[PDB]
Amino acid sequence: APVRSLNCTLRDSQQKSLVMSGPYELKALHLQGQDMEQQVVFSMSFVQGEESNDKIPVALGLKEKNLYLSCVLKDDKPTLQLESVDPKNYPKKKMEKRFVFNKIEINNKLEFESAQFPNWYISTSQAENMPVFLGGGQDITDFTMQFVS
Ligand SMILES: C[C@H]1CN(C(=O)Cn2cccn2)CCO1
Repeated sequence: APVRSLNCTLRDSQQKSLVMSGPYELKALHLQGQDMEQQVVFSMSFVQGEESNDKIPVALGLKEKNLYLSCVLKDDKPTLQLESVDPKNYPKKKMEKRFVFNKIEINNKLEFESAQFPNWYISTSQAENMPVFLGGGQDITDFTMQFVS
């Protein structure tokens, strides 16, 4: 039947929140109190793909927006982008591979591996207000999820 989706927020293992800074642009920063309304709410879709006990294929769309995180080669490197889609056709169970992350449960945290680019992860910097990026050292790949109404 329809693809199944949950509303959620993500925080990195230094408890940095993710926000839409600019057009098609994600950064991460320490947020608490009133300013937490600025955080991005995801619609996490459970999509078709290779699955195991602790490795579950998802897509990450922005809640009630036709925008998905997407892994594509840019100037010859796997990168993370926000990509616009046809709002009539999404979300769907058979998401294209560039939209698919393997959500991996390791030591009570989550990592989001690119299905398209093995061993490349959704990452943040230790520094405040820096972009969210694909990284596959010195990066944060460990998140926690908060389930939203
Ligand atoms: C969703 C990400 C997209 N960002 C990029 O920098 C993409 N990019 C990397 C190398 C070249 N382009 C900014 C932060 O939010």
